[PDB]
Amino acid sequence: DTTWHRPGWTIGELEAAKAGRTISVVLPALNEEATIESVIDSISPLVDGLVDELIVLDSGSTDDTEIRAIASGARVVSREQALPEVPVRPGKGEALWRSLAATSGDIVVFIDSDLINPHPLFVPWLVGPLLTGEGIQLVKSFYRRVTELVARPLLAALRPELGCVLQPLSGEYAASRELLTSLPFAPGYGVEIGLLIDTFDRLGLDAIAQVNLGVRAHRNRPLDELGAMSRQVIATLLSRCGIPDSGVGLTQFYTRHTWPVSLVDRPPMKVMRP
Amino acid sequence: DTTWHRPGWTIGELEAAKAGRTISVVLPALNEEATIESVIDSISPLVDGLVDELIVLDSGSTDDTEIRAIASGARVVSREQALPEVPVRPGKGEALWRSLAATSGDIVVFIDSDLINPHPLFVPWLVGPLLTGEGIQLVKSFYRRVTELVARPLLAALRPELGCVLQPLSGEYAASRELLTSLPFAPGYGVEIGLLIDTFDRLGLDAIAQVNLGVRAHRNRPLDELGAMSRQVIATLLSRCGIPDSGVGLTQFYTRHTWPVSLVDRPPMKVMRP
Repeated sequence: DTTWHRPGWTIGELEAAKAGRTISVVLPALNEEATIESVIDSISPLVDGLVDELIVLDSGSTDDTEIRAIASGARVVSREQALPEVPVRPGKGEALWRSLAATSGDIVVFIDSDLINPHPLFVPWLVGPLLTGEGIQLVKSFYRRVTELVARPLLAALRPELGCVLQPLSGEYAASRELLTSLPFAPGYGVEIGLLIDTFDRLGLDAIAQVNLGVRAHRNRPLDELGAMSRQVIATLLSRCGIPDSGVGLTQFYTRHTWPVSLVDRPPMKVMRP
Repeated sequence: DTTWHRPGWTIGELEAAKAGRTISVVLPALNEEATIESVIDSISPLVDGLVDELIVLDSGSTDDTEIRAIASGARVVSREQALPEVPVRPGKGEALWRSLAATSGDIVVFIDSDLINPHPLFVPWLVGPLLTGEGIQLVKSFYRRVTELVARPLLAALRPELGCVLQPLSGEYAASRELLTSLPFAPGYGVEIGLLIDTFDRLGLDAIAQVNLGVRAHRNRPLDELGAMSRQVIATLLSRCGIPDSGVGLTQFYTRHTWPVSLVDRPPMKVMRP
């Protein structure tokens, strides 16, 4: 009813059904030189078609991410160019929030740049429910772990209504500009879970679609980073639920290292555009 | 000051230093036929010495756990025999709480039965601070993940004072009967984290020791179980922190399976013994 186990639209019908709405695609990138080209290449063909705009939001890459993205014919925007008047904070959430000022589609699609050979229908499938359905403002992807041990158990506990979301933390989703510019953006790795809970709290379970994007292998990143990522997911989720979070970073051990955690959301982007 | 990176006591000094206090060792077991013998064997020699009592608390094993434990010369107590008058609930916490009625040491040591070839000094090292120190009521072990992604990040957020505990969920620890019979016991996999937080909240960081038990490989159990375990750890921790937990179990997917979670602690064992 709100879940597509088998997305089936075609680029043509979807493109027809947009009916005046524009579509922007954002690829957040921080040092993704190895995967960025294939990701861009998989969406390139749609530009000027179903997709009106495609940017790579570079979040301070020091590898060859920008040059490879450019050579793949993508417009690359830095955090600075996106919003020159506000100094740059670290973290993914910052990059995603900033991209809202650097794009202008009525619909905004986010795809992670670390995807190993993404399927060329990711965008069409995500944009599906937004275009054909009605009252849908957010569509999350799922695929066939911070997600399984942290995000989902915590939702069960504090927002049981969302227990039905299979990939709360997924980097692939689409939404309307109206919604996105209305919501605050959580810092760092909190951005996804925060948009999820804010959208639910504000519009109900019915404005949220879920579409199947097939198989995908899990990026086996280091335990230290996962801990830090988990910590921010917790900070963001506790806050959305009205729980005071200590603000104390996760400490690893010898020796002793304390990873950063933030309690500061960016305000709704509407605010920034008087 | 409260942390022993290098436990150094000897069976002899420790045995002298008990000075009238008795020591019970509990091995919780649910289907651990493959490891139970080596675990028992590693502690056996101490019985009648430093250790006065050793039981295996069998939690409904359907494998050869009981017979192997018996053949290793251990007294095996079922959940029923431990407290015949109260029907049995599932879960580890239930087994640990029950063991308090089936033992009588002034000090109680818990060791997990799934340990692959434990070191014979585990008990002496855990009991160390209890015997020689003063004002120490609880000693946790650490070794050189639900722990790293769930328990520790959450403590950072809600009980930052405990961020210094390296293995909040460790199955190897010792404590006084006074403390244990005074504390409620969280259900299932919540028991460790709950004893930790209750002890801290009630006695302060100073009654809690931490001793290094060396290396240990991590039991690579299934993702589904870890999710469920994580959920209960969350339920128990939220409650200790005054947060209402929904009581809704973690659901896995097709198809849809909802794992059990409990919000019901066992009361302090003192209560049961009028």
